[PDB]
Amino acid sequence: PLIPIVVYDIYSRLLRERIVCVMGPIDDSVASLVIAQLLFLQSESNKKPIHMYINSPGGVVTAGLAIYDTMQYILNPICTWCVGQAASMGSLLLAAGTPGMRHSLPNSRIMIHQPSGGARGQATDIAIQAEEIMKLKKQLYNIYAKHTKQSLQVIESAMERDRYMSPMEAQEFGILDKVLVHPPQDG
Amino acid sequence: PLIPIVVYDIYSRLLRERIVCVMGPIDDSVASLVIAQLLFLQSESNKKPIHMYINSPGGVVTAGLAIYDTMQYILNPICTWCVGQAASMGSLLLAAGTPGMRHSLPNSRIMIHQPSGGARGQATDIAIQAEEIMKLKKQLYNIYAKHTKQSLQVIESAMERDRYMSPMEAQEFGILDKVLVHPPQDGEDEPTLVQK
Amino acid sequence: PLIPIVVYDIYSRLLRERIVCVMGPIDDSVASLVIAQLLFLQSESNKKPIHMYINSPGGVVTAGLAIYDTMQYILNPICTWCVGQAASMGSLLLAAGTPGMRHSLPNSRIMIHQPSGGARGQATDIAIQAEEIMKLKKQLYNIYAKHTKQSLQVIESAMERDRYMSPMEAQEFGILDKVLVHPP
Amino acid sequence: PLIPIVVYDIYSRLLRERIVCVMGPIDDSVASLVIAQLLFLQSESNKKPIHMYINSPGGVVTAGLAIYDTMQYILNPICTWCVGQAASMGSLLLAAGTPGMRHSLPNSRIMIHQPSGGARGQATDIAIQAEEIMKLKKQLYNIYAKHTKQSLQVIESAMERDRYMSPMEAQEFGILDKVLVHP
Amino acid sequence: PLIPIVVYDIYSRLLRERIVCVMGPIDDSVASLVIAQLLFLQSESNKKPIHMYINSPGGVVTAGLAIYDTMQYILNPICTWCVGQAASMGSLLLAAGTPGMRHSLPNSRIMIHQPSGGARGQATDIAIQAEEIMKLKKQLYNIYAKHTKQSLQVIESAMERDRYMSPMEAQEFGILDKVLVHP
Amino acid sequence: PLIPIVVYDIYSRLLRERIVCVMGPIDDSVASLVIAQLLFLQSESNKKPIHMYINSPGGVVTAGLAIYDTMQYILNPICTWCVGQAASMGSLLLAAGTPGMRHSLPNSRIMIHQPSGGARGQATDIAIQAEEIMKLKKQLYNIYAKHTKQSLQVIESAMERDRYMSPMEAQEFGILDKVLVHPP
Amino acid sequence: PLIPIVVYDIYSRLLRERIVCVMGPIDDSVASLVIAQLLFLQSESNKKPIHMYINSPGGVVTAGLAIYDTMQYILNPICTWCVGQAASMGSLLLAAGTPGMRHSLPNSRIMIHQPSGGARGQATDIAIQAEEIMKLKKQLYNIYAKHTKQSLQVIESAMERDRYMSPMEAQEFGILDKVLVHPPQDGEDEPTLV
Repeated sequence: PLIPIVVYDIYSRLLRERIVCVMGPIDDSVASLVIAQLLFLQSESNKKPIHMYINSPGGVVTAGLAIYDTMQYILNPICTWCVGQAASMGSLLLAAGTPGMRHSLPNSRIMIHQPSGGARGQATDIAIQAEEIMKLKKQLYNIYAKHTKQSLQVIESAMERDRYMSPMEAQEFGILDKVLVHPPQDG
Repeated sequence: PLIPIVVYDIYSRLLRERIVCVMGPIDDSVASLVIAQLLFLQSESNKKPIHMYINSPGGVVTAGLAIYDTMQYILNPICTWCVGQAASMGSLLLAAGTPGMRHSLPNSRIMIHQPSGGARGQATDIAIQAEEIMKLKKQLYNIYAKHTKQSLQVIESAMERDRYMSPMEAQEFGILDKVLVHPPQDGEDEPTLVQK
Repeated sequence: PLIPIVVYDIYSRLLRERIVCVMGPIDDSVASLVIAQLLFLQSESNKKPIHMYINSPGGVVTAGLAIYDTMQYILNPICTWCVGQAASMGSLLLAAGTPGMRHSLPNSRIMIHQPSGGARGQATDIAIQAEEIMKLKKQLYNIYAKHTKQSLQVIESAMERDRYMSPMEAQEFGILDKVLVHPP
Repeated sequence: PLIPIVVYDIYSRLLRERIVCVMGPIDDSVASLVIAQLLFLQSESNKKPIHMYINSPGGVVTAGLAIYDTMQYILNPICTWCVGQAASMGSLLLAAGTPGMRHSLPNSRIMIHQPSGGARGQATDIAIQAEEIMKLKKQLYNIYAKHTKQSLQVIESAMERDRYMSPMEAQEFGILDKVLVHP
Repeated sequence: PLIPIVVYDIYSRLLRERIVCVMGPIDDSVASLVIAQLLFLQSESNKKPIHMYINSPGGVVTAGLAIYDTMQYILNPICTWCVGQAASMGSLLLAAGTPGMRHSLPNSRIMIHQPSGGARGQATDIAIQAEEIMKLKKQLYNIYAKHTKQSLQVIESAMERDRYMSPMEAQEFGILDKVLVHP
Repeated sequence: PLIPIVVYDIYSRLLRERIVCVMGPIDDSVASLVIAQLLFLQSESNKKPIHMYINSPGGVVTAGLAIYDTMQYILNPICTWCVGQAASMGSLLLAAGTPGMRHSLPNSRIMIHQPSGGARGQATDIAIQAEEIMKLKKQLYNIYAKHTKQSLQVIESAMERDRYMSPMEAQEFGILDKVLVHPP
Repeated sequence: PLIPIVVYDIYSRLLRERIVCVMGPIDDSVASLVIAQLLFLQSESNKKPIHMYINSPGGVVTAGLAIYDTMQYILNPICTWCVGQAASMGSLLLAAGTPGMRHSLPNSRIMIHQPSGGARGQATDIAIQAEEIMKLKKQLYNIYAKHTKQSLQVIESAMERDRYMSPMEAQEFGILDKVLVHPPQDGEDEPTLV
């Protein structure tokens, strides 16, 4: 419903204010675009905070890890902002913002859960695949444990199945630091 | 294909007039575009009113809530205008405008109803998805109750099934404030409204 | 598909002359473009006439009503022109032009008929949907009665089924005012 | 992929020469473009002739009648040229050129015939659709009769079935005035 | 995608050199575009020869005839060049170049054959359609005869089925005049 | 999407360097562009060499022959480079570069084989089609014979089935002149 | 959906900083773009380093070798960077960077394995295709052996089936040299490594 300009382009305008938008299912194409922008912003300044607006239902694990690693790698402080929802890999990126700079609008929703996937072929191949998704699951569990400050035991139990959370529950859990407060209505 | 030009882009031009269009099914891409525009407009002025033209059959709940939260979070007064129809999440955004600034043309139609969805998997997973969908229902119900000032009892009873409303019925319900016939006519200071 | 560029594009060139083109099926997408243009033109001048060239088989009801309401809302005189055809919601918009400013080329055709749609689900939902479409029907009937000055009875009888009209019949019915005459 | 950029574009350049192209099937979008160009050219000048290059297999009747009315409505002399073919509604447009200004290249072909359509639903609706298509047929017949100067009887006989014509045969029938080889 | 731009677009720049490209299947869209270009190049210069590069598997008969007639109409001399292949209507355009100015590269291939199509409906309509394609067949045959100087018997026999020709075989047949290796 | 822009489109940029890229399946569309670019570079200068980078699984015979004839037509020396692969018609173009200027990267792979096709219709039509492809087969064999300097007997025996070659086997065969890991 | 326009297109903007992005499945199309960009950066400067960002599940073997050979052909040193994953042909391009300039972030994943494909037709044709894919297999094993410094036996054994490796396991294997945590931090001359 193909895109504003003002002025460039509405999204390019936000980038100008060091804002990167992560919207929709995460895949290599999205990861690639987001990473390109983050690296660009660090290039303009490796000290100024970078803002990440997040509204995603999740996506490809490795694609999500690529964004995650890039966020952690650049020197810039990173503020994450949950808009609408941050599910699956989306909540990992939200929780991955610089401590004390992870926010959420009051009506957004967060969701975490173990990864899913597929394996087919000879028994030998199945075994190799099952081992890899298992390493992937433990990897994700440690990352969440690290940013939420929760123990592995808690992470493991909480991610066995889909675990939905309100902004407040997410703050308590350790995924975000601030649940934004709406100003008074002008009427 | 479609879009004009004026003097960007017909839509970009109205944006320069602080007009934001919410048209068609609401989803993540739509929400993203609308949100980016609202933030941009507040940036230009956190005082100047913002106009939101709404003609939508509804869409994704979380996407709707992302727009709603942004509307409530920015400081600007927001005038919502219902044109054609504001159904489901569309009517939530309509009712979410600044009190006293929620409009509709005389032949638009409003519709509100509980959310819908799907669940699939083991019984445990289905129980988890049901619990979540019920939370969404209650959340949306509290939001409507707040902006329409109706009691939860009234909301629950009105949204159990599809509930269509004329602009005036929506005004009475608390979804809208004014049904306009014309903007300020020659010599008049105020717009002409549909009288009850 | 559409377009020559000019001196922007041909359609944008017409817009400069305060002409808005309603071509093809009417849906939320077309209504949004048309309304955007109407609003734009009113901001340019809320007194100068605005021309709406119409060649449409019809479209979505609420989408049509959106355009209809916008045409009535703005302060500008609205001149309507039937080119090719104005069927269903297309004829409602033709008839909604300012009285005395609704035109049609001599070989165009007009068509009116009640609305159509679907209903599905439990009996309760079907009843709710049936009730809604009947309201849309009545609502459209009142709008046609208002602009054609025909009684509701006449409108009801005339729209129960597809009703085609030549420009002259449409003029007599009250859908338009002037049937254009070709030069020598 | 397809359109050349000129000194934009190749077609826009021809428009500068008061040349309008009617190519391919005729539908609502094609009519709108064609019509907008015609009106534009009139405002540019209501005296200078307009050239309409026609190569179409035909198309939607109301869309064709839209172009036709517009051609008759503007004051400009309209020179029509049949290139490749002018079949069905395409041929009605060819014949609607200003008298004495309807042309055709040597190997083009013209075709005229009554309208075709469809209809389904209740009998009441089928009757309504039949009555309407019948009106369209008579309407088109009278227009061919007018511009060809043939009797209604002759038109009725000639269009009952697909009737193809060479440029010379179309000239004699009154569809066009001249078959040109070179300028 | 495709399209390098220059110093516009690669093809647009070739037009500057009076080079019109006839590529791929020939249909109404390709014909109109080619005709516009031909006309265009006539304006700027009504004497300067136009170069038409051809690599086509063929296409719609009327569409090809539209291009053919325009080639004959304009006064500009026309050098046709067979690149890759000139089959069906493409071979007709090749042969329609100005005498002495029809060329082919060493490894191109030419092909000619009668037209194909389809008839459908009541017997009456099938006869009408059959008569019409038979006319198109004889019309095309007469055009090949004119430009190749072959008798009608020769053409009818050579086109009853697909007939492939080497550049030299095509020159001998009268489809083209020169087979160049270098400029 | 898959686009970069400099200084414009990355390819338009390389063309400024007199570099023509033959990528993907070879068809009439690919050939038209290639030939257009070649003709452009010759006009810019008929003495300056042209660089054709080839990465293709092959394609339409007549399309490949069009590019082949153009290469031999223009006066410019043409350096061919096999990148990734030069299969079927692609290998023909690689071998058609100016003698002594046909290159290949170390790990590219070359492949040659007789033409393939289809045919349906009456027995008479099948015979005509069969006769035609056999002719295309002989024509290609002669072309390879000419540029590789191999006898027809050798070409016929080598192309009866898909024949894969490493850059060196291809040089030895006469399809290219140098295999380069780094610039000389 | 599309790409934000800085100051133009983000990727073009990075290409101006001598950065080439190899993302998604590798095919002739992606290989052409990459090779075109690499050659462009050489024209600009056949001396200034070139950065290759890699996040790919793999792709067409010949397409990947086209990129590989180009990387080796250009004079300028190439720094490879793995984010997300560098699987199959992707891991080959990663290992093909200038020695000492092959990197990865902490959570990327690497994978190597022998090539796959299909064969069909007369027995004679199947044999020809079988022989070709086996040559391809050995060709790739040689390339890996050369850049990882592993013996052909280790390579053959490790690639028979899909072999996944963490960045640190890949560094030990010889696919990459450094696993970065941060580029040079405030006051530090060198980047921080795992």
